[PDB]
Amino acid sequence: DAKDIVYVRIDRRRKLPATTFLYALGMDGEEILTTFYDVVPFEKRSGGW
DNA sequence: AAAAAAAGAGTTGACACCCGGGCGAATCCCTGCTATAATGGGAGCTGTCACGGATGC
Repeated sequence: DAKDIVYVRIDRRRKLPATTFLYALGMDGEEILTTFYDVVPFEKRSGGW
């Protein structure tokens, strides 16, 4: 989309966000984010950063 | 110089017949009635644009 939003449409139907189709499958919750973006650890407010 | 008849008309009975209207008979169309248990549906694009307009917050 022009707004940088992924839109999925099945059989040229009304456009809806791909997050709905992803949640329809087994992958739910933060599993869709853990598989797309990597996570980096950080300290729990130590000296400085 | 005269004077009556095959056609031309006109009918008068004498069949030949040809669809019409009935009498039949033979046969079509409608309608309903069947009693174990039946319980939500199958394609179709999706390889043209572009314009010109109609809804919505």
